[PDB]
Amino acid sequence: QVIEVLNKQVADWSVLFTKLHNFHWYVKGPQFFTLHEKFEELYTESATHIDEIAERILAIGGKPVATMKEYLEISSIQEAAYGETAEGMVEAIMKDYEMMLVELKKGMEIAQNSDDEMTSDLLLGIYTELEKHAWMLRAFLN
Amino acid sequence: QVIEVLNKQVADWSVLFTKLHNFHWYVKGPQFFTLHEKFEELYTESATHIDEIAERILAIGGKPVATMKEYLEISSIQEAAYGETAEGMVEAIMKDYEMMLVELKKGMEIAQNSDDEMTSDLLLGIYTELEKHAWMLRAFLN
Amino acid sequence: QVIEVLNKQVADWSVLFTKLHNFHWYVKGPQFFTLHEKFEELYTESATHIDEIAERILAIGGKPVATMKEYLEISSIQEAAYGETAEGMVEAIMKDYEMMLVELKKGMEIAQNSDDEMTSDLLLGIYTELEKHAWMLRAFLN
Amino acid sequence: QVIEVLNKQVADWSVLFTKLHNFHWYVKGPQFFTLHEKFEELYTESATHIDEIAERILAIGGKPVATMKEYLEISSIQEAAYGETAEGMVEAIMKDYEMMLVELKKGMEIAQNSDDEMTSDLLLGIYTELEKHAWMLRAFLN
Amino acid sequence: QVIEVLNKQVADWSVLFTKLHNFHWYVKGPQFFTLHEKFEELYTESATHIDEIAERILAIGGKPVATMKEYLEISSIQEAAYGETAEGMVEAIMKDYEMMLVELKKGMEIAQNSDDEMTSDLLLGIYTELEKHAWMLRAFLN
Amino acid sequence: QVIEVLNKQVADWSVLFTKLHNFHWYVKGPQFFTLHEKFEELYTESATHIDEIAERILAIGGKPVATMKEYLEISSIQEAAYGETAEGMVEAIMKDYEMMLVELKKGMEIAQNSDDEMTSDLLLGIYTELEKHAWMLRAFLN
Amino acid sequence: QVIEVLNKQVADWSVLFTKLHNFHWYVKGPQFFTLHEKFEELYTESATHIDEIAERILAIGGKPVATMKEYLEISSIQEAAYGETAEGMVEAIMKDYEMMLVELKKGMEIAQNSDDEMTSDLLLGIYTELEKHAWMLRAFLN
Amino acid sequence: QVIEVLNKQVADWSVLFTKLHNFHWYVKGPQFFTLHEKFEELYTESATHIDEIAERILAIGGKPVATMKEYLEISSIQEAAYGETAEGMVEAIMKDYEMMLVELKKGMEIAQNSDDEMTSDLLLGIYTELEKHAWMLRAFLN
Amino acid sequence: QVIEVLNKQVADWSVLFTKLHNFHWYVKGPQFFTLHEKFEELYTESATHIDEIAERILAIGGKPVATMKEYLEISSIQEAAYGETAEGMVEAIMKDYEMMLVELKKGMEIAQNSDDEMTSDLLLGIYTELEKHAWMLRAFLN
Amino acid sequence: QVIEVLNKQVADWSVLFTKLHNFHWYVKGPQFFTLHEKFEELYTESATHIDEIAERILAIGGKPVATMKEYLEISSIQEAAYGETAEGMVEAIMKDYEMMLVELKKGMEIAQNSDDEMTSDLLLGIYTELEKHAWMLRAFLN
Amino acid sequence: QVIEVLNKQVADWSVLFTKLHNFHWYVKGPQFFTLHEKFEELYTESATHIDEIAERILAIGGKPVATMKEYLEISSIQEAAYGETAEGMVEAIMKDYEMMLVELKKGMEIAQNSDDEMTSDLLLGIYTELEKHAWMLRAFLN
Amino acid sequence: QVIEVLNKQVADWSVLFTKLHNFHWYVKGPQFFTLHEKFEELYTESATHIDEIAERILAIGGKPVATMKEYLEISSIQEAAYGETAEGMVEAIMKDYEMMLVELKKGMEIAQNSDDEMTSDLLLGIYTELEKHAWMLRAFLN
Ligand SMILES: [Fe+3]
Ligand SMILES: [Fe+3]
Ligand SMILES: [Fe+3]
Ligand SMILES: [Fe+3]
Ligand SMILES: [Fe+3]
Ligand SMILES: [Fe+3]
Ligand SMILES: [Fe+3]
Ligand SMILES: [Fe+3]
Ligand SMILES: [Fe+3]
Ligand SMILES: [Fe+3]
Ligand SMILES: [Fe+3]
Ligand SMILES: [Fe+3]
Repeated sequence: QVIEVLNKQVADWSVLFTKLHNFHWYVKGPQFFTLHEKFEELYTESATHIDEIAERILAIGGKPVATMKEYLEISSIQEAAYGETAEGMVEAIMKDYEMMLVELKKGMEIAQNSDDEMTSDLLLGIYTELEKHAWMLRAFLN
Repeated sequence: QVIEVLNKQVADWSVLFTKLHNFHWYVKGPQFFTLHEKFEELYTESATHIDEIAERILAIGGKPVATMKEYLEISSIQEAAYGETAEGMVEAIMKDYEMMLVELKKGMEIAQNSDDEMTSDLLLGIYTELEKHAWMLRAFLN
Repeated sequence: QVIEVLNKQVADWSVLFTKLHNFHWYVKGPQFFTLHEKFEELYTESATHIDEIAERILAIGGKPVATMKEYLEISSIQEAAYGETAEGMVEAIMKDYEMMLVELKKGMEIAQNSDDEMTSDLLLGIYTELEKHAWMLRAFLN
Repeated sequence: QVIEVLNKQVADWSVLFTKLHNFHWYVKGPQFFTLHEKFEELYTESATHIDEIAERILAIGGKPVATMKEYLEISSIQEAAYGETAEGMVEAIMKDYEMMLVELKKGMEIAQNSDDEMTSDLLLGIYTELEKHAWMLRAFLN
Repeated sequence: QVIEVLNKQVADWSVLFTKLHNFHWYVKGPQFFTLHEKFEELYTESATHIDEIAERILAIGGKPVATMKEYLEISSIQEAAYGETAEGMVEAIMKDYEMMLVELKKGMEIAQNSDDEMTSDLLLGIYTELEKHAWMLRAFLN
Repeated sequence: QVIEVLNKQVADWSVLFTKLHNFHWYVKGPQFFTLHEKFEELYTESATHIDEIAERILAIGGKPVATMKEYLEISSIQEAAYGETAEGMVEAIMKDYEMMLVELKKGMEIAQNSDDEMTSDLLLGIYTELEKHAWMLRAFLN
Repeated sequence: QVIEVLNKQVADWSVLFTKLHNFHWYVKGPQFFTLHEKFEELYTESATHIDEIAERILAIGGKPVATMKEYLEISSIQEAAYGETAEGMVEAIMKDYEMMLVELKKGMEIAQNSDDEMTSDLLLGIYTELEKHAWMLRAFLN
Repeated sequence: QVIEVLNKQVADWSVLFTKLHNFHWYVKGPQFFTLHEKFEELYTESATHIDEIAERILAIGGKPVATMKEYLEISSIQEAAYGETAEGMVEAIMKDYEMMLVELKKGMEIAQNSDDEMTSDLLLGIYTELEKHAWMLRAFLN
Repeated sequence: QVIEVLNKQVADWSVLFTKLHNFHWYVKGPQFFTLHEKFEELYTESATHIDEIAERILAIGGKPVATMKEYLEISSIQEAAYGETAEGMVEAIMKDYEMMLVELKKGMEIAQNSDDEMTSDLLLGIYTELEKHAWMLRAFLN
Repeated sequence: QVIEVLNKQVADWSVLFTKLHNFHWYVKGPQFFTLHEKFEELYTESATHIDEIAERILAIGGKPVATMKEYLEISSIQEAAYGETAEGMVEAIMKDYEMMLVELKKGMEIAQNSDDEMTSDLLLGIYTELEKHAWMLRAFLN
Repeated sequence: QVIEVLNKQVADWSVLFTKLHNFHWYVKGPQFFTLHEKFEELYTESATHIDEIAERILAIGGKPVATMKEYLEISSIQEAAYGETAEGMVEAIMKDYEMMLVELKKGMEIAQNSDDEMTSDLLLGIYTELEKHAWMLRAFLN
Repeated sequence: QVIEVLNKQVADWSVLFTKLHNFHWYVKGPQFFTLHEKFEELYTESATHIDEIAERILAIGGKPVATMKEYLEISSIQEAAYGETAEGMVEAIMKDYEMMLVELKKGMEIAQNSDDEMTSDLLLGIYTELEKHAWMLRAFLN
């Protein structure tokens, strides 16, 4: 179902939320201030997705996963490991975003196949959002 | 340590964050709109605590817990079981808040004993905050 | 005199101010939040009237009553009444407003008769204000 | 033509506009304030659609229907009947929204078939909007 | 009754609302932008009147007409015929406003006669509003 | 005519505008700052009246006087002899306001007699405005 | 009890509210404007305290006094005899504030003794507030 | 003296103020709205100049002219001229602005010669302002 | 590639940016103010497109053209020729927009064919934007 | 050098900053509130100058003095002896401002002579600023 | 002519606008975010200059260059070559700004010589602006 | 006395104010912009403390030190130190903050001992503030 695509999104984003807080809290170096900031911007966005998506499946008669327990057993995002570097962190969520772009494309496919371009449009937005981030994060590194 | 009091706070608040979203998403009845709203207000506040507290222990040389995994193994808050009632939900977090008031009083005790009224002050604020909520939540029911 | 009409208004509104706070503080039930709010809106309005009217008689050479003592001995609004219901409270100030509409019409009569449509206009405004409230309050009940 | 899909939207929304005012004005009960409010929110949105859609067909060389007379002979929304209940009203427009989701899907079909995903995108938005409302309205009831 | 004066106002304004949208949508010429704008300003105002008036009669125990059907059988405003001119449109609603000034004066008469200067005051405001418009609209032409 | 009452208002206010600037510029003493300010507040208000009134007579088919020349030959306000005192200035415009209250009452009389309570309402507002000022100005002195 | 300390605060502040309005209305002299203003600032603050405190005792299971009648029989603030001086008024509430500082210190003592530094913190704030005012009020005089 | 240059500015601007109101009030045609607006923008600007300049000479020990009487006997700006065209009006103040540019250049000359580039700078600003207007006004015509 | 579609957009928009400034600067007539304004609105929008598009191709691994030199050798928009009329200018960019709608449709085709509805969505937006403008610009003329 | 003129400005303003705080803190009398305020306004302005000037010399390759030590050995402003009068304070900084006008004129001379009208322009602004203050301060006294 | 100085400014700024976008888009490294931002700030400012200057010459009877074609054949700014470094870019526009300071000084010379300190003042501002930037840009490097 | 603790705070903060400006002005490197900014944020905060503390001792009958002269002879903060590194500066005030935490703890001790938890609370706030900064500053380095 599409509800499953969405529910995995919920789980993933929920993980990102915490993971971004971690990086928000543990980042260090001459890029502290700028990165401390960026991550808060990112988890704020993550929180937005969590509610929209949930309310989306909620709008299509689905039941959104709503326990960290479930999130953990369904999310494919690997939580923080600590000790990460400032660059490590940027590198880390950047990969996370990219690995999510694929799951999204797949998600729009099935959404469209289940005659639900509405949900597809929602997903398309997130896709556009992350793609821009990936570029800036990448440019920060490369 | 005080860091432990704070880190349990972080874990508890993190759980509340998700639990409040759950109620935000699953609430029903003629109190929908007003309760759908209130819960969002509450998880927004919860998110504030998560960062202040974390950054507090972070300011006192501690290392904030930052994985849902840890949160789950340390929080004392019961993750939402489904199918609750609108009143059930209100009743539910109301109890959660009250059970937290006690842990807070204890938390200020030790904070003060460890010569740290700063952290105690932080905790005192949350206490005041929840007490008001408990009253309003309670008055909503009783 | 017109000053007497106005001074009774002052007294009445002053009582309403406190009475609305009481209801603001003691209301209970599933209408808590919405009614807790409405009453604050109402006593805020009441406070507005208290100053305009006072400053009105003050603008027409009068001397505004300014002690709770006098208010009590001149206001015709009940007050107190502790164990009141949420509906009881709505029902209560709704009647208070209606009983004030009459005193207002009378007040505009004498204001006009004393060649003071200015004060009449001021009173007319309050009249319009209360009439709308009465309707909403009433619709809330009926 | 697509212009016809849009023009029916215009008519429908125009009806909703008035119908929502009716409910805005005639609603009663302990849900007054909250529902009095919600309906105004809804007719404000309806008014938005009326202008966008009109200006859309206007942008694609069409001529928007612009008389209540025509609206009445083309809209499929059944105007108010009075006597409705607070729940009745919520139940009423909720059904109206759902019956409009179908007409929209159909509308996007033909839009796409006439090589106009632009108009389809416009319609898709309204679809998403109503779907969320339907859920909240529904949750209010069920 | 006064309720009848008001209800005709509601009907008239409701018609103006649509008629102003029509002109908003169909206007053309070097005065497009400025007139496209002005009409939107005007139908926004019209919508304000619709609700105030309705809520007025609603505040005086009346029942506001709330169907386009009734509006059509009671309004005295001519629904826009198409093909008008930019000047034609300005000329058109300008006359509409003037024809309304008379009905208003009459309306205040009866309002006053029925001991209701409140409603008269409401009507007086609209009068003042339209008179200014008529002048500007007129000056635009003459 | 009523146009004559209004046109005298225009002239008077126009004079006040300049006279208030004079006091704004020439005031001195320990009340400088507070009075320097108050006068600017007053001439700003004066400017408001000049336009409303003008546009009022303009709305009732009249032709507003629009030359300082005419203003001078029709206004009854005493231009500012120079060298006044801070108290003198306050005392000065206070008298001007009071002398205008009378002309206003007269103005509303004729407005009403000419079946124009609209203009009367406009004038009524100014009356209310000045009466308050007079009190504050007076209290400043007495 | 602490509830009694708070309830006396409520009563005192309620009296201050009216007493400050009195001074707001009856003040005179070259300090009119500045003092007319200051008092309004003060009674606005007073109103804030009335609600916080009430809602505080309300949060700790207490029942806030809510009738002017009770206020009068419990407040220790001297209602305003009439005819005071501008300086008299400043001198008057300044003393009132100082006499309240003592009751507050006492209030924090018992709050702390009853293991309620929360309420103590609330009271501490008011203390800080008044102390600053006292200085400015004093400096205004001395 | 420089005070004389400035005082003529004051007088001129004062005249412009009224003259712009006249045009604001008597303009007509298809350019009504846009010109009705522009003139108000212009007299608002004029009022700004009147106070800055006055306060400028006031800052350099001068005494600003402050009576319409003096303004009339010193200003070089025409005034009156009733039956003027929309274009006539634009053409009219445009010439007024240009004739002021010359007086300004002269004014900066003497200001500089009297070792007062401060006043010169002030004047320079107005110059720049008017030059832009002249262009737009001109482009409106040509 | 899609990058080529986007890069031509960049070039085109960059040209429009300058061309719109030209019209912004050289426009004349009784439509000056309104058209002077509109063009600034348009080049502001153009600038928006330039950055979004660039950053879009930048997000899809492309390299955005970034020299006026390249813009000139790739854009299909014909720069201004001066001497244009107010109507000429409106007529001019109106055609430019329409000629761009076609290039856009083509652009979405290839975007979709290269499995990139993201970019297609971006382009779709611009399409909708221009279509509305074309209508208003057209209505201004016809 | 010009850097020396600027650096003396920095020192002077730095002294003013503290001196204005002193007056802000020690002022007394019936002018307390208004003067308490004015001084804060002034030291806020002073702080602005300190940074602009510093950053100015910083922009012209200079090195801004940045220690209170240096400020003291170079500033020509008389630190505040204690116990001044309210009028004394006003009189005090007023003289300080005037004594600075001269140093500024001199400063613009050398700035211009060193082919740096940029810095001169900066200084010119401060000059204009202080001149206005001097007048108001003076008018407050005289 | 002065028009020529200004028109070269227009051309130069126009080039800077694009060149700054280039750097905005192609910058990379740990300074990405901060520099990506700064450049946008800079091209925003550049765009401001383009219009002010153009409108300046437009105000002095000149005809502003308005084609990228002309810009290219008259600007002295080197269009970005690709592959620069983050530092390279900063170094690059920093030099551009400095090379512009000289052309500006020359520009004010001739402006002054042609009796046009107005335009000189305009140019002086830009000078001040760039000088500050150069310092910050420089400090970023050195 | 407590006044002495506070007065040292005043002196210290006053020094910090200047010292932070120095760093604000002399910082260099790839961290320029971000550090140039941070320091301004810090001295703005410092200025806040200077006034609160002063006004605090002022509220407790004390007399705040108010001359740079005294500041210098009582502050324990270094100052000067010209050729400092970007990191050096961060390292520098970070140590300053930490050395202030100790003086603050001591300060709260004596405040509490002198029965003044009010002042203690004020100090507690600053403590919390600095502790957070120290962490961020530290994380920036380590
Ligand atoms: Fe939500
Ligand atoms: Fe944070
Ligand atoms: Fe008041
Ligand atoms: Fe529209
Ligand atoms: Fe309504
Ligand atoms: Fe006007
Ligand atoms: Fe409350
Ligand atoms: Fe002024
Ligand atoms: Fe960008
Ligand atoms: Fe700075
Ligand atoms: Fe422009
Ligand atoms: Fe202060």
